[PDB]
Amino acid sequence: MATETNYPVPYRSKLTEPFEPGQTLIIKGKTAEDSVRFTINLHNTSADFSGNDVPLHISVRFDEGKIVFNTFSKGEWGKEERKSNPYKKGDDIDIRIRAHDSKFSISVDQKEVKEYEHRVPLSSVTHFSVDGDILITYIHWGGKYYPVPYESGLAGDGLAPGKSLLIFATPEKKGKRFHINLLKKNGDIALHFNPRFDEKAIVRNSLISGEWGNEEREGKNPLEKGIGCDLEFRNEEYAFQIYVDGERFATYAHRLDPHDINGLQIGGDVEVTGIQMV
Ligand SMILES: CC(=O)N[C@@H]1[C@@H](O)[C@H](O[C@@H]2O[C@H](CO)[C@H](O)[C@H](O)[C@H]2O)[C@@H](CO)O[C@H]1O
Repeated sequence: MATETNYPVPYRSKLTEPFEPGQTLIIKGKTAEDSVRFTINLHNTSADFSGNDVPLHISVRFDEGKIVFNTFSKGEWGKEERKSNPYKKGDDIDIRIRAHDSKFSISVDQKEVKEYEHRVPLSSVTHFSVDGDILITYIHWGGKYYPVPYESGLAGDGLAPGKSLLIFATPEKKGKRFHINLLKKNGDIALHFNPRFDEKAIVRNSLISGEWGNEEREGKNPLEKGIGCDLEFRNEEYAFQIYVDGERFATYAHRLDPHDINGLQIGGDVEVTGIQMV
């Protein structure tokens, strides 16, 4: 045991509403040199009956060196399904579970590793728990099926200074490029974020009164076809701080007065699984 703060195990959370197709559950944490295993469960129960059905049990085992999936229903477990555990005792873990109408899609380190077909109703999932040799650093459930091209207004204050736009996406395995535009009311694009795999660069520019600006590239593309990524756009005093998978990828000096950035567009060869203003 080391440090508590938030998300101490055993962690138990009652969902506000049913886990529905299109939603994702993200669990990040750290393990220790002596961690043996930890579990993640999507379980039934109305309030806290404890002992009901378990519509997806995930066991990450360091001893066995495998990630094991199973279901518990009507008082009994089914046959386990296994995949290799890419993690060594220690080092951080990143597990993501996305619900679909016929299965759960599980990713480890943002890489799809398992398609678990529903064995019992997904609607039975009313709670999720995490326990074992793990220190939880981040837990989030939400998202939906975002259609792309995508377009929407941003809150009432939009991407204002001191705030950040968080986007969870996966560039398509056979995609060439995709883009994310942060714009103003008149249609000017404050920031154009455009990953181009066929050019091995991410282009950043601004569209002002119908004309494209300079264009800032270079900085080694941190994205990869078919792998999930967490993109963060932090609106700061002098520039947008662009983070990719937790690391600052670049800075982009404001060319348009910040403030009043309440427009978002996403297009190209990409799948979007979550968008949030933090
Ligand atoms: C469909 C569309 O308008 N796409 C444009 C991109 O073509 C454009 O890329 C730049 O294009 C110019 C020529 O017009 C030149 O080739 C640059 O090297 C290239 O980066 C991009 C940036 O202006 O804006 C998109 O909207």
